[PDB]
Amino acid sequence: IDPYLEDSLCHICSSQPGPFFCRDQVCFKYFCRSCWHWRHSMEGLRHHSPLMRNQKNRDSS
Ligand SMILES: [Zn+2]
Ligand SMILES: [Zn+2]
Repeated sequence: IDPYLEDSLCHICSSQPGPFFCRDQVCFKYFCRSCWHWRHSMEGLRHHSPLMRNQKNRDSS
């Protein structure tokens, strides 16, 4: 079954669509700029990189 916005929202702030995701086993959840900085506030996880969830169209006509 496909996911929903009621389960793929931010899991810490639930105030944004969770536009990013963290691939490490200590995050493994969706985040926004706010809750991303809450799981990466310390220097120990600064090696993580956010995955995208949306992109621009290949046309602008
Ligand atoms: Zn992370
Ligand atoms: Zn968030």
